Amino acid sequence: HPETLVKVKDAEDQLGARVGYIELDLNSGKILESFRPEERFPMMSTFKVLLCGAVLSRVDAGQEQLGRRIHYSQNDLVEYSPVTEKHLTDGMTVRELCSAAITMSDNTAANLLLTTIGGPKELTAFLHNMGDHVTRLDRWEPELNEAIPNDERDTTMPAAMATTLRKLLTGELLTLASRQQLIDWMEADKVAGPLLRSALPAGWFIADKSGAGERGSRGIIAALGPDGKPSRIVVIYTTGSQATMDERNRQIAEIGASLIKHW
Ligand SMILES: *[B]([O])([O])[C]([C]C1=[C][C]=[C]C(C([O])=O)=C1[O])[N]C([C])=O
Repeated sequence: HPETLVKVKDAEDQLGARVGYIELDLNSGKILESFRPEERFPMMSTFKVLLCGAVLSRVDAGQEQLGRRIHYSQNDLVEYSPVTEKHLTDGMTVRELCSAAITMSDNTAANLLLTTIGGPKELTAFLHNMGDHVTRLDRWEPELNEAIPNDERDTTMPAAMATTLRKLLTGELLTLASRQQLIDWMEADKVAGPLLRSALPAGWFIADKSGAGERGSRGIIAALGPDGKPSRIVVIYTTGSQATMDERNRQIAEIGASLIKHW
C-alpha cells in the first residue's frame, strides 16, 4: 500500500538515513511493495537466520547433528554473548546454539556455528547455490556490524533477503521438519519486542529476526500474517542515521503499524 510508502519516506526524513523496505507475498513471491529494494544494506544479526538455515541443511544431509555438543572456551567469547557465556563449562549443542543465535542474537553462538560450516565463505556459497547471488557474508562477529558506508561486505538487498527467506521457509531446500524448526526459532525471538512485535495485533503470527550495528544500522526480517499463520515477508533495513536506538525502534514500529493498518 502506497500509504505505507508514505511512512517509510517519513522515516527516512525522521532518521536522516536511507530505509530499504520490501513486502513480499509468501505464496506467490510477488512483490507487493518496495522502497530501495535493490540498494545494499548491512545485514547485521539478521544473517543468523541464514546461518541456521545452512546448519539445518547439513543436518538434513547427515553431515551434522542437532544433538552434537560443542565445547568452546572463554577465548571464544565475544561482546554480546548473553547465553554462551553461561555455558562455558558444559558447552552447548548445535540445537541450543541456533536457538541462542536466533532467539537472543548471541554473537559467540554465531561464530561457533560459522566455524562448524566452514566460515563466511561457506555461508556465502550456500546462498549462491540457492539462487542468491547478492547476499554475502565476509567477516565474523562482531566486525561484520561495521557498516562502513559504501562497503559491500556483509550486505544484502531487501529484495534478495526477502526472496531468500521465502525459499528457506517454503522451498524444497529444507525438509519440512527443518523448515519448521527454523520457524520455531524465529517465532521464539526474544529481543525484537519494540519493533514489528509492538504493532502486531492479537492472534497474529510472527516469526522474525532483528539486528543492529554501527552507523545507526538497524533492521528486521519477518514472516507474518493474521490468524496464526504467515502470509507475507517483510524486510526493513536502515543505516547512516545518527539517531538513538529508541528513535530507530519507533520508526520501525511505525512502519509496521502502517503496514498492518493497510493489510
Ligand atoms: B547482530 O546485529 O549482528 C549483533 C548482535 C546483536 C546484539 C544486541 C541486539 C541485537 C538485535 O537487535 O537483534 C543484535 O543483533 N550486533 C552487534 C552490534 O553485535
